[PDB]
Amino acid sequence: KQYIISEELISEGKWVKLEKTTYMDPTGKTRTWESVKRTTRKQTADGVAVIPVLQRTLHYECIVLVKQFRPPMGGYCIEFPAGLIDDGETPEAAALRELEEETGYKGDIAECSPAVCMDPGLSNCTIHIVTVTINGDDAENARPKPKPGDGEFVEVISLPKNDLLQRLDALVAEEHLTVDARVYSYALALKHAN
Amino acid sequence: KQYIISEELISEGKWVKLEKTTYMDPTGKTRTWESVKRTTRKEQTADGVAVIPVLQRTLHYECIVLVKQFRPPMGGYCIEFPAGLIDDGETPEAAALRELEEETGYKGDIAECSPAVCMDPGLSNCTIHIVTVTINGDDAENARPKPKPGDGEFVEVISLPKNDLLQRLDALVAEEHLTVDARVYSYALALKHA
Ligand SMILES: Cc1nn(Cc2c(C)noc2C)c(=O)s1
Ligand SMILES: [Cl-]
Ligand SMILES: [Mg+2]
Ligand SMILES: [Mg+2]
Ligand SMILES: [Mg+2]
Ligand SMILES: [Mg+2]
Repeated sequence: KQYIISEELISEGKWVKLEKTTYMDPTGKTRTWESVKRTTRKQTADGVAVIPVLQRTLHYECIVLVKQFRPPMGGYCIEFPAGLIDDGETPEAAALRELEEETGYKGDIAECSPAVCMDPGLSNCTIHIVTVTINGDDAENARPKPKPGDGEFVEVISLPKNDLLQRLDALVAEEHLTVDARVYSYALALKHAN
Repeated sequence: KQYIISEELISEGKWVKLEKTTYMDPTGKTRTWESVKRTTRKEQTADGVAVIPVLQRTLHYECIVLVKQFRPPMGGYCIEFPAGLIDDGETPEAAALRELEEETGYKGDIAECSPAVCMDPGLSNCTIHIVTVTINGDDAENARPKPKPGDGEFVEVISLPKNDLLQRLDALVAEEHLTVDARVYSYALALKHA
């Protein structure tokens, strides 16, 4: 019933644009929206984010997260490894690459989501959430070498999956980090399950 | 180590602005970033709220109440937790309970409320509180609930069993063109992974 009639460029940068979208609401009334897009995307989606399950025997499973200064937030955020999918890359390979670049972890794909929206009231940005396990007992993951590209500065933080929500609350409580929404959402459902 | 140096306005819309952010990188080098921000955020601890509404109902499996709406930035229908912006002076819990009633008709009870969490921190400063709310579906208030959508709001309620949420979401994505929100998908993945 609803649909786009037109888009108007308001402002373009090297990475992000701001558009004015005209849409038909369901009553047959024309309406406007200020919408944000990435300039970079071709791709099944803009990005991937990796849920990395570190499995070591005789240890808790951990979820592997990254801390990065995020200039939009003006502070440090805890997030799932993530980055944009390069032209002609597959969502899975982007996942394994970014996981390796940001953590040093060599991992295995378990499952891959369809494209999911990041903030659909504001942007069109989408990602593939890619669940990956990490055999933490394999010698290649024994002393993992994070290979950040230019401009990235990433600290790795592994947290036990069985207490993930409580561990994140402590980090917010004490470190004044911002936790990412998808991460928090995952941590919550761990608690809410069953 | 890192911190903001200056933020220069690039373009201001009615509800969204683009900014050129200058920050210090952790090598002591000045770098810049293009940032998206809302123009609405006042004293609100976050821009918005999203509600994780657990519909509880005697001799029913617990459901997660979701909404389906046209999202202009996306040019399509999206499945999301109930959500809205926090009004000036409104508490996040108060906004969650009001947005949930407006969008679904259900009258909830607060369970918990997150710190402010970042929506898409490589692109924006946007934050939310993720507020968990239980709905007593046995209560007669919650019997045949009527959405009260505001001006230009057109919302469909989709209640899906917690114990089968991801497969039920995958099923809906299978049968039509629509995107699942990443926080909903993340929570559905954690329910499978626990
Ligand atoms: C009132 C508000 N409405 N919105 C949503 C919106 C956006 C984004 N562009 O057009 C509209 C309308 C806010 O962000 S404050
Ligand atoms: Cl797993
Ligand atoms: Mg990244
Ligand atoms: Mg990277
Ligand atoms: Mg809403
Ligand atoms: Mg609303």
